[PDB]
Amino acid sequence: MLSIKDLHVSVEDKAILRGLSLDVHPGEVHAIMGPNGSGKSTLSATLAGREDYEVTGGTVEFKGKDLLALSPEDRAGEGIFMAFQYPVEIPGVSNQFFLQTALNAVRSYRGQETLDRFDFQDLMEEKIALLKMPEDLLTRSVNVGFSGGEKKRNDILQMAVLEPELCILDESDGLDIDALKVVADGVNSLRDGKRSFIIVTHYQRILDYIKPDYVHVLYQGRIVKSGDFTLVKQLEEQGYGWL
Amino acid sequence: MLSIKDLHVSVEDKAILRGLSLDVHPGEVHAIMGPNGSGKSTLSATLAGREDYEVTGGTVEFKGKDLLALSPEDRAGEGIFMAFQYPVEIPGVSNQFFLQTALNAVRSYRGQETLDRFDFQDLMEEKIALLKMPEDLLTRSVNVGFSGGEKKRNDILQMAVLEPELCILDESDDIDALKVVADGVNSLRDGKRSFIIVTHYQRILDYIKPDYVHVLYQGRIVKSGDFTLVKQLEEQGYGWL
Amino acid sequence: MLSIKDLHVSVEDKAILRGLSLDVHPGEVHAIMGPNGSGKSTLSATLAGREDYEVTGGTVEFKGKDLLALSPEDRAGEGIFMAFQYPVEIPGVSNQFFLQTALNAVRSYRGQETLDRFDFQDLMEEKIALLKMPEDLLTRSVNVGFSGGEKKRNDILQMAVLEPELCILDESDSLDIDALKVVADGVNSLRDGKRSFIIVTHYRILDYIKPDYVHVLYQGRIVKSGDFTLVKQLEEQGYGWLTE
Amino acid sequence: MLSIKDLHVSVEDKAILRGLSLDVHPGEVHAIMGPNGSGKSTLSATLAGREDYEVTGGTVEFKGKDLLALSPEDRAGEGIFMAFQYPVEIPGVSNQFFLQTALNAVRSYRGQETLDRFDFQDLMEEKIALLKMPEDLLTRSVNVGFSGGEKKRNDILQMAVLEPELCILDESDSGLDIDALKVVADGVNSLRDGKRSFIIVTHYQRILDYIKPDYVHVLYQGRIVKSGDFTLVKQLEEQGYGWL
Repeated sequence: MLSIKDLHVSVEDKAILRGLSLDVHPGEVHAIMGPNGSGKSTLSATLAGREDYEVTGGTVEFKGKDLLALSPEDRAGEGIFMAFQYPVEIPGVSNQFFLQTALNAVRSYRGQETLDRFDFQDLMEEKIALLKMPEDLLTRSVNVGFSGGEKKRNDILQMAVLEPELCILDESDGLDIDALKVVADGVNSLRDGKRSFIIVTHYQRILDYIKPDYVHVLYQGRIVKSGDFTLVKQLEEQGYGWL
Repeated sequence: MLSIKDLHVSVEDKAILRGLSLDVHPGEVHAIMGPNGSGKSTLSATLAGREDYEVTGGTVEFKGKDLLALSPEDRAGEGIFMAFQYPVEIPGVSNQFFLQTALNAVRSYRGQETLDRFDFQDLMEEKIALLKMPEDLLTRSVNVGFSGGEKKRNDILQMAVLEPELCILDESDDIDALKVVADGVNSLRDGKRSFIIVTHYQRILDYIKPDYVHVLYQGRIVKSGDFTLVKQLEEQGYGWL
Repeated sequence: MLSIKDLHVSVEDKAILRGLSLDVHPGEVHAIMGPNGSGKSTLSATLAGREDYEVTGGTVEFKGKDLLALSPEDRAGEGIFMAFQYPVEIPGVSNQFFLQTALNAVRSYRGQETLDRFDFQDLMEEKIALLKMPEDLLTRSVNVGFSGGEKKRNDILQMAVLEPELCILDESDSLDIDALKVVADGVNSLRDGKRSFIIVTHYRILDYIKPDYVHVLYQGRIVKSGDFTLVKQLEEQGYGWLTE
Repeated sequence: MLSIKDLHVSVEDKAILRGLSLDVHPGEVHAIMGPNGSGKSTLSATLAGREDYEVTGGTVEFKGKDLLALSPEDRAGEGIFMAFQYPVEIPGVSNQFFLQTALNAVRSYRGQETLDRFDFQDLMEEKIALLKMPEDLLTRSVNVGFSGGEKKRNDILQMAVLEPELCILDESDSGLDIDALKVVADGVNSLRDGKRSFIIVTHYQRILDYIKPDYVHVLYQGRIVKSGDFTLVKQLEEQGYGWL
């Protein structure tokens, strides 16, 4: 699915990623962790041309295509997904209306028939039901004490509704145990055999919440070590738990 | 069409607006100024809709109706509008699609007939022609040195298309930008539409020349008058205000 | 739910609806009004599918399907309903029999289990009880002075029993408080927040109903629209003459 | 079969029939003629009991019983028939469906065996054949040019199907097509066995020339003034009374 080789990226003329290599195939959950600023977020921000850093070298292929070629919106069409923010107070454009426009934008790109207001309503009912999500998630409002996990419920819902091939997840930002708990839960609820996930995180704890297929340790823009979901233990036993 | 009587607004239980009053009649341009933190921005957020603005007292009347009961989008429908930023980029869907949805949301509210993508496109192509802007303002991209002027360009366009009775423009954050804002407010000026511009400093008033100017200090309009007001204070040694 | 775009309708080879457009979503109650010329009535006869109106242009979609390509009975099946008059009287058979038939036709269409004489008998009791109506509505006969509200009661029991998603009522009836209030109660009694209504009325029935939207029919085309306050707005902006 | 003695009937309080007497026995066809607005039409509606009026005085016996004591429905079960309209668009209620159910309710009332959907279909085809009527008569639709006659074909078909003893046909409608008039003349001839009777009210026309009535009564001022046989019309049109 995804194959990154010798990736070199720069942000504000400064080297962040210095030759990263990483292969992701269908049905796998990869956990990437390590000391922040060492390349955990800019990596994820590169698989989606959202921000505009600069790839100095290396290659990134996605299903046999130069992913670095497409634009952020076109990578969405190809299957690469990353949670986004709903527009603010735009008359006529509710959260559900926009989610629906996003889903159809990708179906048409894919050459599929767009969903109407009703069959999309049916769809939203399913995922909200499958992910045991608050039925009024797209119009609800909550107290600051719930905001954490709330943004995340909205992120997973986008992931359920958008039928992504590979979803990038940046969980490095507050100690929210409830929020991390919704991330881990959504992913598990969304792990068939064809979808892949790249979860980036500094606070390595959600690992013991989803049981990744692979775990990679990132230091100064380079995967330094990687194994299964036991890697954490193998390290603390080999005398390298500090990593 | 707009009358604000003794408005008290708080943000996170902190008092910002302390009894502000202001009337706005058709065909007028009011400029609201004052020392940053005087709440002149919250005055605009309050008229517009919310994020955390608690109206603790007072009234706000628009076209006779009670504005505060209304949601932001519905205020748009009622005729009071503040430019919005476009949603994240999505493949094969241009911002024209949302401008179109917004226009139809307001049209439905105002009891008028919606427009299909062909009818809308014509109406939009008409405005863009009047405001003489880049025919492709909704899909193109400009260097960072052009960001700002470009945002104002889009906003002004939204005003033209949604045709609100009262426009709220908050310029508290670029000579090029001041220019399109100024020029735009002068092209949408029809004698029946009104404007409330919140500016942090006296310059774009040199491009618009308001009917009224209002100094807001400590959460209250403390001094009003015509465009000469700015000079007045400047002379009496109150240039900071 | 219901979307009508540029609808053109002819009757006696005479043009009546002329590019009428209107959307109705779940939970809404809409009112349609104007002179006896704008064919408020032919709009409702067209939605229900009365075999006598020619669609010449436009489109009608319900829950996403082309409603115009459906038979009257199948429309009720899709959830589109308008009260019907009971058949002529036949010995030994009660109107209850036909209502039971109408429900079973709609349930079959929904691929659901039809009810038997008894199960239906049960449900009808429940609806009569909850609507607080005469237990023998389907069989009793009444004095002419009552007939007016008697038909509205039957219309309402029909809606309750058939539970449509979009209710169409034609109140352009040839003015009598008794009946109107009965209608007003039924509507308010059938509002669940998900089923919608379209009320075509000649004249206060709006006052007791408080529709979420109002529309004026000017010779086959909808002019003004907006929430219930519209009727007062027009009355205050001088255009009182429109509605009535 | 039918004995009407000194019948007085008022509509909306304006005396129409004023002591009308008539006897009709098995296998006779009786044409009622006379100036419009007169008792002829109110005579047909009083027998069928449909929206019946106010019988001030007199008696009506059918097969030995007081017909005026029976509801419109029981009288249909007793054997008296007058064409009716099929219920309009009630889900799961087609014309054939309704007919079958009207027939069965009449069979039950009579204590006879009812008919299931297979046996009914056969009676149906059977009758449609007999009358040489279109086979999709109960479902087809037609242009206005054929509107008039299409209605009588439906009335003639109900008549053949319901097995009536006494058929009442009201043909006092003006502007009727010659096409329509023929389907009724033909229908009556086809169903003219030697055991059922017919009362045809048709002064508005000339279908008598087609069916040869056994009796011809001329109704005037609410009373049967003169009556004879199929030649009575030339007898009156020989002695300048044609205007009757």
